Amino acid sequence: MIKPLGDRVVVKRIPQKGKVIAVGTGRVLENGQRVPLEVKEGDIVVFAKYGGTEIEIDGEEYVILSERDLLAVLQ
Amino acid sequence: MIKPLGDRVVVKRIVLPDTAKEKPQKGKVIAVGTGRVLENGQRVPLEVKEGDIVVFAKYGGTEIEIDGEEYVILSERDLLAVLQ
Amino acid sequence: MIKPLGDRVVVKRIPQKGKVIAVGTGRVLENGQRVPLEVKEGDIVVFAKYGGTEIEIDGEEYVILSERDLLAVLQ
Amino acid sequence: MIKPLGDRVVVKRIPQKGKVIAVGTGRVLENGQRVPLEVKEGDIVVFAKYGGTEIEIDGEEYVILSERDLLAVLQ
Amino acid sequence: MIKPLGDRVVVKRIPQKGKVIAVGTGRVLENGQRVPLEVKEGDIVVFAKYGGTEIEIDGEEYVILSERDLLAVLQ
Amino acid sequence: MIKPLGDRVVVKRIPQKGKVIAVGTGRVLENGQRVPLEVKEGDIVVFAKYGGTEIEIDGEEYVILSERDLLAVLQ
Amino acid sequence: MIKPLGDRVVVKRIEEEPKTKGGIVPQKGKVIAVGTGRVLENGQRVPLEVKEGDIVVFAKYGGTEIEIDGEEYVILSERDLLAVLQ
Repeated sequence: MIKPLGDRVVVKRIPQKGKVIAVGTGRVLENGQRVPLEVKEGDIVVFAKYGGTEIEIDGEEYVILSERDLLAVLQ
Repeated sequence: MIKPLGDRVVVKRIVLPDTAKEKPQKGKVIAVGTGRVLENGQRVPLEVKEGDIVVFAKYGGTEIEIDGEEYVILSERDLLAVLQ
Repeated sequence: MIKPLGDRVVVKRIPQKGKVIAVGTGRVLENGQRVPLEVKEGDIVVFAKYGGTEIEIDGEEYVILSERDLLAVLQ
Repeated sequence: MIKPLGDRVVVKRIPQKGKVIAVGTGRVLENGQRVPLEVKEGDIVVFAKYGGTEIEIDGEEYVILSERDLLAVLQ
Repeated sequence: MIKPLGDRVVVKRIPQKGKVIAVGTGRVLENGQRVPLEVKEGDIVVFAKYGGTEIEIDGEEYVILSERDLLAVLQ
Repeated sequence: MIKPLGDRVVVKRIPQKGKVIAVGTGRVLENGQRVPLEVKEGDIVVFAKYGGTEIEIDGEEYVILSERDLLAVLQ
Repeated sequence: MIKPLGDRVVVKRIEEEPKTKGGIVPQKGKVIAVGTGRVLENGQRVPLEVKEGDIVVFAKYGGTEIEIDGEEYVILSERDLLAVLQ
């Protein structure tokens, strides 16, 4: 469906709480290695207010966020 | 036709409140660059390919018109996600 | 409960004093290595006033702070 | 004639279109490696409006631009 | 007592003059390497006015400071 | 006379044109390597207008420019 | 006396010569102390390119003013030193 690029994730909104519905491939380091995102689909994350980009698709609103904007996972 | 350089791509873009347009953009990738080069000489290829439908920051990238057709050159960092 | 992401920790507030209750996995370096946080659960850390993110859950308050915001440990 | 220095090129004007007439030796990396420019002479490049340094030589108008300002090659 | 974290030090006040009474583990480089502080306990340092964090403990006042805020050592 | 430091050169003015009369030792890379300046004494270089630092000494005027400010060589 | 830390130097400023058009109409300074230099990501420490005695030219307004014993000095970073006058 939605494939976030790089070090990003797609979350359905609910400090902010959102449900991780899609995760990117993560950040690339200078040595070429690709660091995997630290959150998986399903996870409820807390992110910075006003952080990320709002994106409406099929009446559904999501928020694309960068891993660095993800504060914690609520579990 | 239009060969994007480096870490870029070329996409063909795709009552109520008027501010209902200040939302994201969808485009079709029609050309992709060679991507970014790292301090160790390695070249990281773009993550998108021709055909992909990407979403990108509104007002982002550069508008270029050729033969009456409009295209948008965007850096890989401006591509939010691919819609598939 | 609250899993801090990356180079962060979760503290219970007590300059600001707080008790560390959860610690992230630490910062990732360009060479791929992961640097552990320099604090552990139980530690009483000192952080900059107005620093961090206030989060509330079930009436309890917590502060999500990143390592760079941790000035010192009182021990 | 004009010899662009480093990660630069000289282009005769025509978003801006210009024709590459001279290329530099390219950018130097922190590992001493030198990355050649991605365009060659004769190439028609597109570059950021108001970007680069305008230089007139013998009633002629060129623009000295650095590779990071070259968006694409029109071919 | 007060354990400075990372690239910091705790000085007791006397541009500002203070006595280093505790030093941190220093800054971590992108290759993992850890750079020790360039001052040691006892050093009288000159530091940026309004720089660092004031912390009082048992009627005593201290200043937590980053290595970058330490101008020089008076000796 | 005037020894440019690091990644710099000293030119005598004439987009600005100037004759390179003194060259610095160049930029030091994170790997310890020292990349030499691309220009040499004698070279007429072209640099942005308002760029560089104007220095007067014994009535004679000069300009100190860092390598990143040297756009190209005229020859 | 003063030991600059890191990539710094302590210079005593020098007042420029007065201009006279009948009446009397960038900085210079003497390096008096130099730090150990900048450190690189590979651990290496790059020595400062100036030494004590050197007269250096530096950005006007650049640096930190520190008075010490009625004497004024300027604490500067190596990157702020344009050139040596010799």
